[PDB]
Amino acid sequence: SHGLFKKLGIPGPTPLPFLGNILSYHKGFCMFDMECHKKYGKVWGFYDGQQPVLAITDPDMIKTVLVKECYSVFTNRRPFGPVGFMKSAISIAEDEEWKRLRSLLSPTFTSGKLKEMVPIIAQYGDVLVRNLRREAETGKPVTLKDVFGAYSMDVITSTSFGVNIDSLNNPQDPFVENTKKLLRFDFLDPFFLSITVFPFLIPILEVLNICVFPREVTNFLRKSVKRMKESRLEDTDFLQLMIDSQALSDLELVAQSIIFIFAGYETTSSVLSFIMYELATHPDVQQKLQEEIDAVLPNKAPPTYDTVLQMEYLDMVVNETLRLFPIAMRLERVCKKDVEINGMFIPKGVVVMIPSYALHRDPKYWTEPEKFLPERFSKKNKDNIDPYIYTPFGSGPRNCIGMRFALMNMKLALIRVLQNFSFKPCKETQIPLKLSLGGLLQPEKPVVLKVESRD
Ligand code: HEM
Ligand SMILES: CC(C)c1nc(CN(C)C(=O)N[C@H](C(=O)NCCCCNC(=O)OCc2cncs2)C(C)C)cs1
Ligand SMILES: CC(C)c1nc(CN(C)C(=O)N[C@H](C(=O)NCCCCNC(=O)OCc2cncs2)C(C)C)cs1
Repeated sequence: SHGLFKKLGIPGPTPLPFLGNILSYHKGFCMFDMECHKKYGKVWGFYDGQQPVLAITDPDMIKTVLVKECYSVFTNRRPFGPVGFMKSAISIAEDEEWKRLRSLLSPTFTSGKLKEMVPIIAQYGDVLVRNLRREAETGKPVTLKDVFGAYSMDVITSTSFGVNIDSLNNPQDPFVENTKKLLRFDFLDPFFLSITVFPFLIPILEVLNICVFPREVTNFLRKSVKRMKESRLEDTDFLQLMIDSQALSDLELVAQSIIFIFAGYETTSSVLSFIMYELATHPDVQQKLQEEIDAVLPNKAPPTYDTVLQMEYLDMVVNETLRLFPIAMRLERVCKKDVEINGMFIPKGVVVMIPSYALHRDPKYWTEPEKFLPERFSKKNKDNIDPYIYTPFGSGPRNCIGMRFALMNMKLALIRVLQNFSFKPCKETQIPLKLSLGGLLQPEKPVVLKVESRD
């Protein structure tokens, strides 16, 4: 397989037998991708074991992959390891199985439903605020990821079966304790390295029932969803709309819910911590934002759907943080069949990969790409921004279905958090921040910050 890119005249790093290029992942996905763009230009190919991956950076070609020929060629992603029943999770499903689940779960994130969560997730804003105060008179650096973690868990749980939890103040609630494994899902463990060199071993793991998703969790939710289906509401949000529309197996319902529990927890939490790092290392941006909030919501007023979209600088700050720290790092699609996009021929079976992280830090689009500058995203400057270079939620029919929910939910956290506190660096604060060793962006060391109340 290692002769494909030579034969197609596409440049790239020299593959070793069996391994392909995987040894290059030792400097991390981010450095590997940056270095490849730098020295190969617009397009290159590499091997994840025997799997050919073709990197693209042309905004049109990108638009052809993600938008135009999605349904007909570039419809699916590549799974990593034994996935078991999670074969039917929206995120992992393929072709018609996927299209059905997407159409089915479309209506979850309508602006109507979005409006209906504001008041629910408000309740957990207050809980967050309280937890943040008690942690601040500690006078000792605060692990935000922990505090934010608790918040975003609580929010999405309620967005399914209003199963209310204090998280922090309930480390034992069956729903909290048991879902603890579903992240830390170790995206960094060598098993994913091995399984890429030995993808031929996956069907052996499937047959033995070994699954990358902990058995403990799958088992909790199958019975949880059983109960909240019958027991909890047999008299007369996401979960409901799953049952209400019943061909959707209960096993496939758990599939979606696990995707949602994970995504709703890690994304929100990790992004909010990158954002507060950036506000703490830029006090002026922090105050400027604190002023916008106080102007739009006078006297610590409660945020509403309409006021949240009203906050331009807030949007600017969130957008810019996601430019520097797009947690997905790469976008990927499997080429279903032979094609010629924008001139170049892609053969069946290649994974076409868009290196988001590199693109978000590419000099040809970004002045001082390394610096946190929200001005970049002001209404008179955002014209200069290509929606196929900046893509923190992907693009096209298979983009982040949770985009508007995430944004919304992150802002509601910020607005409540900045209404009451200010955030400042200290000793245990890592400056400059160092990124996760691998494929899902996380901080190297947990983000720790000083928190002062505003009276
Ligand atoms: C700010 C945090 C988040 C970021 C940066 C983010 C980013 C992404 C990106 C880049 C993709 C890939 C799309 C593509 O390939 O073009 C994606 C897929 C997806 N995301 Fe989001 N996401 C976030 C939060 C969420 C939330 C809150 C949910 C839902 C509760 C969610 C559910 C999904 C699902 C289900 C997919 C697979 C989509 C499909 O195959 O139909 N993510 N996420
Ligand atoms: C539920 C959560 C813990 C997840 N675990 C995984 C890991 N597993 C088991 C996979 O097979 N993942 C596969 C995977 O990691 N793809 C290869 C790298 C893709 C790089 N881009 C990338 O990560 O895009 C973000 C997303 C894509 N889909 C959902 S989020 C895909 C099916 C997402 C994906 S989402
Ligand atoms: C783990 C590390 C040792 C290595 N993995 C590899 C294999 N490669 C190239 C991979 O792409 N690996 C995979 C990978 O890093 N995938 C990227 C993360 C995908 C998981 N989820 C994810 O992307 O979440 C963001 C979301 C947005 N909306 C909902 S979730 C696997 C670790 C799942 C080489 S070295």
